[PDB]
Amino acid sequence: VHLTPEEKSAVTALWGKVNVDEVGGEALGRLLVVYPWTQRFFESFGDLSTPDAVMGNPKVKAHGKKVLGAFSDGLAHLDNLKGTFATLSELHCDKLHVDPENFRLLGNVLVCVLAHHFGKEFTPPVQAAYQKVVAGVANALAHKYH
Amino acid sequence: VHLTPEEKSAVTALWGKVNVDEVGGEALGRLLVVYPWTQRFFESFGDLSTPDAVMGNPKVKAHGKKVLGAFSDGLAHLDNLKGTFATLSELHCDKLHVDPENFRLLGNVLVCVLAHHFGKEFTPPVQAAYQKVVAGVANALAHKYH
Amino acid sequence: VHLTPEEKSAVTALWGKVNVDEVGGEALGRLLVVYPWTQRFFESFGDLSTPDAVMGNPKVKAHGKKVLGAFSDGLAHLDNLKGTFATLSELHCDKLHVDPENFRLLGNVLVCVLAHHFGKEFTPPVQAAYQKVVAGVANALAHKYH
Amino acid sequence: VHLTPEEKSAVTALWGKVNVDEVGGEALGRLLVVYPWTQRFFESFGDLSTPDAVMGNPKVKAHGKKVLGAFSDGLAHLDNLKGTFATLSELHCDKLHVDPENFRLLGNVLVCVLAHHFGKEFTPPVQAAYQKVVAGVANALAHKYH
Ligand code: HEM
Ligand code: HEM
Ligand code: HEM
Ligand code: HEM
Repeated sequence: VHLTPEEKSAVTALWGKVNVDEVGGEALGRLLVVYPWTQRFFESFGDLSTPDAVMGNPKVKAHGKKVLGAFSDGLAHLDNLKGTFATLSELHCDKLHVDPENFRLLGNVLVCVLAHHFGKEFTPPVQAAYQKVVAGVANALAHKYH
Repeated sequence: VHLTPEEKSAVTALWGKVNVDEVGGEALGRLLVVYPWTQRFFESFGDLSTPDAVMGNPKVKAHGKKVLGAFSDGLAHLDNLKGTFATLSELHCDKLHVDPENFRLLGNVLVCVLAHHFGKEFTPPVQAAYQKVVAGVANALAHKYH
Repeated sequence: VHLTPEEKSAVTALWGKVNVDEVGGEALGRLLVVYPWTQRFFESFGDLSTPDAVMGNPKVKAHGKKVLGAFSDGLAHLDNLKGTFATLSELHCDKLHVDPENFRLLGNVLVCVLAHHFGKEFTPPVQAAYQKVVAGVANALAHKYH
Repeated sequence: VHLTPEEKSAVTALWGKVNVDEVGGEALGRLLVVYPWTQRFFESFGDLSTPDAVMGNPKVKAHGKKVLGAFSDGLAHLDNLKGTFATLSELHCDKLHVDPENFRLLGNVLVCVLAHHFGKEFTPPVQAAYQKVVAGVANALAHKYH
């Protein structure tokens, strides 16, 4: 990732309004609903049979806050994502076997959640800057596969 | 596309509140801003060199309006997308040579614009439904390549 | 898939020189080795910790044969793949949750295997004909998702 | 990109046995033939209308050697593809506007040509290693986009 001071400032500014506790659960639950093959990594979380089953699932919600916490930390360390995600990359690639494409899907779901939450404040250059970050994060997490 | 009537209905209902015109200009503009290589197809439209340049371009607005109108048409003819887009596919594949991936990015930008616009009424199952449609359209447009 | 009769014939003739035994197993094994996340689907098959383990795995070799088997049968119905594969589609989408992307990676390995196997006979237009087919098979298998 | 001691040596050895004239013209022609939309970047080259047109075209064979030429450096600097490819990245992203997906397609064609060009020395581990290289090169050329 290479953001201009203006992109970075825009990015960190909007992120500060984010209720991660909330956005985390919405992003992960929407991933499971929209791209249903992703449910396979979470088959032990219980009932993932209906959109309601997914969205209010306590394990889904709890996990999404975790994922989002890691994301916030990538945002503060844009200069060393590879470093920052070093151990998470070994976990996902080596142990979990998460397809790199799935990281791209969650990135896109997150963008859509931000749009949904911020409406108007989520401008084209803000979306463009967010796309660069999510691609950057996806890249750092699939690191162990490169 | 496989839409449950519950899905067909939720889709239909919401498209009914869309401002095609506007959403069209928004979605097209955001594509060019977010996925800058797509500007190559619209070099003849004027200045696209700044996000402000892009969003301001009346050729971009007009065109996105044309794009969405075709979209509205695929929505009404969900069981005949290949036939409905017959003519558009030849144009895009044979003359313009639009990469199939680009149809997919536009579908993505369009889902984000509807989120951005509908906020709260843009629920997971609606998102899931729109996601199926957008994929169906992209597939129908790239058909000449298949 | 729209193949010219010249394309259909080139497809048919090369296929007729293929040992599905040897190819199915080689392709399935190369998949697991080159795109390691795919192994997640085959944990019940035994050890896949090494390439050698992968390529040597009899359930792999044997699963491969079955996969090419099915393939060979869409070939006879390039006319209707969605219908040929309709039932394997429910299985993979509904029961197995195989990412659409995985189908495309297998299509890629299959193509590389043919190239590797029929060097100079695998000409540009023959390649072009096989890409349309593997892409057609992948879309047919991912259809329940659409 | 990270290669095993072994993977590295196996990569470098096979490369010094490569006829870049041949591989370069074949990789580039195959790309144009297999994914026809790519023909839009080479409008300047003349007749690309047919596989024979394409494969016959010396502007094609000539650029293919240039492309592969650059690919060769990359290889001597696997530790810094990002740095090695920095200025080509600026040309491709800022000037030519080549979609990042196109770099991936060329990468794939390229691995197909190597398989075709070495049959049997192109083992599963060799493939895996070239796949990691090709992927790293594609990412290093799309670098100016993120
Ligand atoms: C933005 C990208 C992502 C980030 C930052 C992220 C972050 C995390 C974190 C912080 C953990 C917990 C590690 C621990 O156990 O402390 C985790 C675990 C996990 N993640 Fe990821 N994740 C991402 C994307 C994904 C995707 C796309 C999937 C699959 C579709 C996935 C599947 C999992 C699973 C299955 C676990 C382990 C769950 C468990 O321990 O029961 N993650 N992730
Ligand atoms: C996926 C949904 C899309 C729809 C429904 C759509 C629809 C249309 C329509 C209705 C036209 C006007 C036809 C005419 O010339 O009479 C058109 C033209 C065009 N479209 Fe598409 N389009 C889509 C995607 C794309 C994408 C993703 C791109 C490129 C990045 C693209 C590039 C163009 C160009 C360059 C033109 C012609 C402009 C000119 O007049 O020079 N389209 N499209
Ligand atoms: C695109 C070409 C493919 C074809 C034609 C195909 C076809 C088949 C067939 C014929 C079976 C046996 C079904 C039965 O027992 O009735 C099967 C099972 C299976 N396939 Fe697919 N397949 C393809 C790709 C894939 C991919 C890419 C993956 C995963 C990476 C995959 C994962 C599986 C699994 C996990 C099973 C069940 C194996 C078991 O019994 O443990 N397949 N497939
Ligand atoms: C392996 C990935 C690639 C490498 C290493 C590469 C390398 C190069 C090099 C070395 C040049 C010549 C620069 C100069 O002397 O000015 C060039 C130019 C060019 N490349 Fe790339 N390239 C790659 C992929 C692609 C792809 C996939 C496309 C499009 C589909 C593309 C389109 C072009 C075009 C249009 C030019 C300008 C040729 C002209 O003078 O008309 N390249 N590339």
